[PDB]
Amino acid sequence: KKGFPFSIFLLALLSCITVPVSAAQVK
Repeated sequence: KKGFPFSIFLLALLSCITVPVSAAQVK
């Protein structure tokens, strides 16, 4: 389908906000 590529920024942003989550579970 041809629309808007916004999910790429959501997934890219999700990868940035999911880096410190591992450190939150180990502490």
